[PDB]
Amino acid sequence: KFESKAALLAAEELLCFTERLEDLVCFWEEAASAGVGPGNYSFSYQLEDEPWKLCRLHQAPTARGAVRFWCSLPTADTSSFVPLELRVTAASGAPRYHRVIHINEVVLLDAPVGLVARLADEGHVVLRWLPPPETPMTSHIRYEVDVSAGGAGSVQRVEILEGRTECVLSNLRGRTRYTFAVRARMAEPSFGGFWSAWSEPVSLLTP
Amino acid sequence: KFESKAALLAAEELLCFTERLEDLVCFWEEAASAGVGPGNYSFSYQLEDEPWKLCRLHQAPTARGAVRFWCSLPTADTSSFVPLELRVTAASGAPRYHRVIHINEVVLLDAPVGLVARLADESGHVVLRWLPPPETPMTSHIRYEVDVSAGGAGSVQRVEILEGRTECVLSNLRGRTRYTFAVRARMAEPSFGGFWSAWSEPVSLLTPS
Repeated sequence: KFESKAALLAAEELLCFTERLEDLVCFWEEAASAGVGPGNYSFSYQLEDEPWKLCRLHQAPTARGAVRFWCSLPTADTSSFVPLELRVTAASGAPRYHRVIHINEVVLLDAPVGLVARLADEGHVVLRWLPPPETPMTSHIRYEVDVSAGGAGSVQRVEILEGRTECVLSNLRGRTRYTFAVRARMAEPSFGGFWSAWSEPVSLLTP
Repeated sequence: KFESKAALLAAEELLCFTERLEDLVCFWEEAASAGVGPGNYSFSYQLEDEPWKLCRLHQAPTARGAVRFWCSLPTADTSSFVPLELRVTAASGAPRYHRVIHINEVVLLDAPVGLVARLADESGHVVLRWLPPPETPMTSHIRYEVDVSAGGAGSVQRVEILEGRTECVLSNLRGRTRYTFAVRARMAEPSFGGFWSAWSEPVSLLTPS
């Protein structure tokens, strides 16, 4: 599920992100070690003048061989944008991670969905998609469309601003294979974040 | 309704507000002056790399003699929290208002809806249920306030509901008395400045002996 987001967000440190501004997921990665599991680490955090609390850690494998420990904050401590102080120490108390987080600065939406490309110009292609499901202020979401084709293929990018979930592509090379994908993120109004992953592609052949 | 919220803010400068964090209305109020209409003012604004542009002013009567001029920015210039520089000038070119704001600094939500009140216990206990204002993003960040009033000195008590939860429990209500309930919403202040919505439509209930 979020195995892809963390993989992408892996851009070692303790990394956090919110999917729909009413949640927060933090995780870190390290070499797998015999006998070491989520019971060997304490993940604590605190809201403005509220006693530190611990988060139920989780461990999961990775496509790369290191392990990932994550914590999904209870929905009650992620319903406002108050700063979150996070502190990860070994079950023995040995310090490892310490930082602060503003849920509004680490956005990472799900990829767009319902991508479809109608070839409606005996040349021009029409692309239509949907915003990441269950995501507020869709008008703030900006998109990036990928246009690739395959001899030595090529790829090109198309900016979609102000929240439009559709576009038209022209100057596409005739009789060729084209694969399209869409990814989004907040325009950075007041939302810090990163690009979502590419949507599920959709290829078409031009006449 | 735009009048509803308008009053609330007037509670005299250039006042703007956003219902859903993707819109924006600004307005000011001044004394009625013969010969003075919306054509006597210029409402300019600039954002991003956008060249300055004007907004269609409108004029309408308030409930107190003074007149209200308002601009409703296009959806296109209201799809980001980036800074916006507003500026109201008289047609003569004489400055009236100047300010820089963020759409997220002036949230004035619609009022909650569906208030249903019903008794539970027998020693004077009623529970209040309602839902957040329609088409409103980030409901989890919405706080509430319940106004509980009885009509002979009368009474009024406020219940500050938690964060996002839309339930309520009122206890210790007087005997056979008519109680009226109303809820008002405010975006918690995660990072959204603002003001309280208007009282939702009231709900009344009669208390047993």
